[PDB]
Amino acid sequence: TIKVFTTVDNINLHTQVVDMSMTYGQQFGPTYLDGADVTKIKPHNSHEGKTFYVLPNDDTLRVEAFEYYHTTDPSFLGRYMSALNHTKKWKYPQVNGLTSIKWADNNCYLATALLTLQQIELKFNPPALQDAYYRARAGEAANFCALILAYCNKTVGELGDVRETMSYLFQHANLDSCKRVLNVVCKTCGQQQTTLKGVEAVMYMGTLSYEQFKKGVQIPCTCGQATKYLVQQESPFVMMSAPPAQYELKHGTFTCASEYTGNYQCGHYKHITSKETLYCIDGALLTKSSEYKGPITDVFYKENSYTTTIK
Ligand SMILES: Cc1ccc(OC[C@@H]2CCCN2C)cc1C(=O)N[C@H](C)c1cc(-c2cnn(C)c2)nc2ccccc12
Ligand SMILES: [Cl-]
Ligand SMILES: [Cl-]
Ligand SMILES: [Cl-]
Ligand SMILES: [Cl-]
Ligand SMILES: [Cl-]
Ligand SMILES: [Zn+2]
Ligand SMILES: [Zn+2]
Ligand SMILES: [Zn+2]
Ligand SMILES: [Zn+2]
Ligand SMILES: [Zn+2]
Repeated sequence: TIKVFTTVDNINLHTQVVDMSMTYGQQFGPTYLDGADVTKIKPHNSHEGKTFYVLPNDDTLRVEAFEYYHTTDPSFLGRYMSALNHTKKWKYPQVNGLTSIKWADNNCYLATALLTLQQIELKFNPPALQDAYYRARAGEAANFCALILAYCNKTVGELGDVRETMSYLFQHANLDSCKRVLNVVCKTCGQQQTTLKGVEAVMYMGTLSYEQFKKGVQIPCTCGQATKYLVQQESPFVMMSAPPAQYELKHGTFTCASEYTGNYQCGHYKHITSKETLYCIDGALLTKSSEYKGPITDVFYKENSYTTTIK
């Protein structure tokens, strides 16, 4: 008979006494140790005092599980623990003062998202996400990467899109303050104004240039081709996306960007960031140049309060 600690958040620890003849799953339900499914294993003696994650099976654990993760999905813990088993074996080197990921298990898109998050202002709503976000900025990003996979319903090895991953993550962040007022002008229908809030205020799909979005873009009207342009923008950042195309990035005009080379889904991501010069982060590899032209699909810009001067 050894004594262990059960938890769902690694904050509120619940003390439990176990028998070494019954498997952990027989006594606690699905039980994990550092991501490893210990349901069908029996209590060994090094397990004394260690803390185990358990699937919630009473109301106290169910409430604590939501407080930390903001989900009642019973599959979340297993998908989280399954991803953590891999991500804690990845390497997280510091590259140009940023935490990256050494290439493994098709994690190129995760590294790009991880690098981008360290350069934009964002507060996550689930304490689980915010706490691991902090530890990731400090170099320990294994837990943060596993959570990203779980929250995106993706598995280790699956092929991932950075824009899609950021969008999922943005929906779990406090972007209530973010506002985007747009104006569409049609030669016949007229002129109409719509205001966006939250995730749609900080993302646009169609062009990489924030300036071009300010000047206006050609979009079809409900009558059949108008023009939409940005009127007001109140967000700490914006994300501009377009299907991969050749694009020139100039030092000091953007924060960071996603480079995508190769076939749809089968390709590989690289990360470009603007510092004193242009830097390219490819997992553990770093290169720098003063100019850059290449296939870009996301560009991130800084923002605070913008109001247009078009009459
Ligand atoms: C790497 C990757 C993983 C997954 C993925 O999809 C997953 C699907 C998609 C829908 C929901 N999910 C389950 C996509 C890509 C991808 O290769 N992503 C790269 C940037 C990519 C994006 C787009 C695109 C996005 N929106 N639109 C209008 C066009 N077109 C591309 C054309 C050629 C080459 C790359 C393109
Ligand atoms: Cl409940
Ligand atoms: Cl209940
Ligand atoms: Cl959620
Ligand atoms: Cl890769
Ligand atoms: Cl979701
Ligand atoms: Zn309840
Ligand atoms: Zn792995
Ligand atoms: Zn969710
Ligand atoms: Zn019209
Ligand atoms: Zn890849």
